Amino acid sequence: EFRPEMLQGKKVIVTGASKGIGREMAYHLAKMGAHVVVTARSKETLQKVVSHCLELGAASAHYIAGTMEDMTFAEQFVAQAGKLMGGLDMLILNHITNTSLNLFHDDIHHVRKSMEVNFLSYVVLTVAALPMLKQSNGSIVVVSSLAGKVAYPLVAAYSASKFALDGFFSSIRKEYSVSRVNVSITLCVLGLIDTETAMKAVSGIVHMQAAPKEECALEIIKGGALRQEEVYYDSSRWTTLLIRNPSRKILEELYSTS
Amino acid sequence: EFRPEMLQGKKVIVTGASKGIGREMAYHLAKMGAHVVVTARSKETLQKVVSHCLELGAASAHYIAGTMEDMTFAEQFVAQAGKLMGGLDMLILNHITNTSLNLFHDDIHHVRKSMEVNFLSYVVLTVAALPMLKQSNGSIVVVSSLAGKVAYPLVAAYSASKFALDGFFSSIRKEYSVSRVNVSITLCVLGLIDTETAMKAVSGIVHMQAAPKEECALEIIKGGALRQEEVYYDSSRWTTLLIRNPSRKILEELYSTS
Ligand SMILES: NC(=O)c1ccc[n+]([C@@H]2O[C@H](COP(=O)([O-])OP(=O)(O)OC[C@H]3O[C@@H](n4cnc5c(N)ncnc54)[C@H](OP(=O)(O)O)[C@@H]3O)[C@@H](O)[C@H]2O)c1
Ligand SMILES: NC(=O)c1ccc[n+]([C@@H]2O[C@H](COP(=O)([O-])OP(=O)(O)OC[C@H]3O[C@@H](n4cnc5c(N)ncnc54)[C@H](OP(=O)(O)O)[C@@H]3O)[C@@H](O)[C@H]2O)c1
Ligand SMILES: CCc1nc([C@H]2CCCO2)c(C(=O)N[C@@H]2[C@@H]3C[C@@H]4C[C@H]2C[C@@](O)(C4)C3)s1
Ligand SMILES: CCc1nc([C@H]2CCCO2)c(C(=O)N[C@@H]2[C@@H]3C[C@@H]4C[C@H]2C[C@@](O)(C4)C3)s1
Repeated sequence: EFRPEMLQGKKVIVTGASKGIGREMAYHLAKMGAHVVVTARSKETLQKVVSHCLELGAASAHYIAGTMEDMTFAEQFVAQAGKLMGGLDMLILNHITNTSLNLFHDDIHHVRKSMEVNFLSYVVLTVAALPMLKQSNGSIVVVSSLAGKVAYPLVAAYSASKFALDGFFSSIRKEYSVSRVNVSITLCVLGLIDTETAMKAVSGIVHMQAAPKEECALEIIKGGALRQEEVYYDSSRWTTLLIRNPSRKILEELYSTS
Repeated sequence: EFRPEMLQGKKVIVTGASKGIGREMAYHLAKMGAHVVVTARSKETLQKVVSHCLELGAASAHYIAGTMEDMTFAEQFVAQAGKLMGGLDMLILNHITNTSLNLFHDDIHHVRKSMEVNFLSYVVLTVAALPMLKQSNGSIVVVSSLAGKVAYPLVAAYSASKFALDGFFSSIRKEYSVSRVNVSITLCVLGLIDTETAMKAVSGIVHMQAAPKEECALEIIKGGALRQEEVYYDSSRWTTLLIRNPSRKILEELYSTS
């Protein structure tokens, strides 16, 4: 029941939108006629994305350059982006810190930096965005991974940050449901996707089929527009059948009902 | 299968061992004739734990006081504990930052502090302990929560840190399966426990049956001794059945190739 018209004139933020899945989401939103504000560290790459977004038919497109390692940048970013659009309908949280497939050695540094960038910056962005999202009865879209639901070797710091996202965002979704805050939260569980980053990282190490980044970007936007609690997107139909955790839903509902 | 004799003469670190579950674990290990090193911030409270451990029959008992907000203290603590005992067989990670039941609003200070103390310091402690645990084919015991596997309101920052523990420690367990490091990792999934902190925190907010802290503590040591991947301890039989995620283990084992 998704309709591309669900996004026309909507005010959307997309993080990590200079390349990969983030860039594909900005292009999709542009084609749907949304107002977009994209962010990443590369000002030059973001300018090119914003230009193609206006070409594609966006109601408006702007960018704000900076690092999500900086919590002051994150807080101010949401305010600046909201002031540029005159509100906020959907917050798409998609950036991560650069990571590789390697065994955990003595890297507290990569663990701390992955936690600050992949998890804490998302919380700061939410807190900053929530007054406008409350006014619009908007949506928060949190891009995660299969490695955020299940254990795989070579991605320990990454997995920790992605598991932290589920814990945080699913707990506040329960709070919003009980306090009657009509701000939806969509957690996106993605399998391996064919971005230049993933294809380089995975070469000669992993032998899995990667899914198309364009289709993946559209499935995230659909999830958010339909206010779905979770989106599952993987190349395998077998993997997609096993990802759902019905016991967790019963365990949550047992507490919820009583 | 378990025998208390499995802990006799074992060299064990217990963090957050001045009260609650941590103190009860130190007491059980002491009765079992283990060597124990306890930590927490209160030197006066730890002294009383050390005294009673000797009275109970510990092979040796020592305390080191400090805050796990200090990563330098965490590193130095393991090294000092190791010297005190002449090695290390088991590392029990149990401390958390002080937490109360509250709806999340704008407390990034509590989010960051929960991630630093409940998750980051566990990693730091693990890195510092790994050479000794590798040499003794030791064990890492990670105290988590049902809120570290499932979503509940009033504990967002807390849940994120416990979910982060699962992601990190379960990913490293898969890595030890490839490098064949003989260090076991036990994640303990606990329901509400009758500790003084929890009874005061739930008062007038939540109505749930708490399980006993003495049996909780023993159940944790037993899972550590038997090198189990997960320990489940909850007052309900239904919830104990539902905490297992068999789709996750299929998804993980189906990946365990290449
Ligand atoms: N591709 C996959 O296989 C896969 C699988 C599962 C989940 N996912 C998830 O999908 C999302 C995007 O993945 P992707 O492959 O499309 O990534 P990507 O192509 O490498 O893009 C990452 C984006 O984040 C930005 N970024 C990097 N460091 C940053 C920082 N410190 N501050 C702010 N922004 C930063 C990058 O731009 P700058 O370098 O200019 O800052 C870029 O715009 C991530 O959350 C990822 O975990 C991907
Ligand atoms: N009780 C429950 O219902 C329950 C349920 C599920 C899971 N758990 C888990 O079980 C574990 C123990 O819980 P508990 O209820 O027994 O806790 P507790 O009685 O409140 O004890 C917490 C311990 O951590 C220490 N601590 C606090 N802050 C610290 C810091 N900054 N640095 C170092 N140490 C610190 C405390 O002593 P000082 O204040 O002197 O430092 C104390 O020794 C935790 O991991 C908790 O998440 C408990
Ligand atoms: C199929 C299940 C998944 N495994 C991985 C993991 C486990 C094995 C391979 O990837 C996933 C994942 O999220 N990979 C990301 C890609 C590849 C790597 C690691 C992570 C972040 C990246 O930037 C680099 C994009 S999803
Ligand atoms: C059985 C499901 C659980 N709910 C909670 C949650 C949801 C409602 C009650 O606690 C659990 C939990 O881990 N509680 C802890 C107690 C009570 C509070 C919060 C947390 C940390 C404490 O120090 C204070 C001990 S386990």
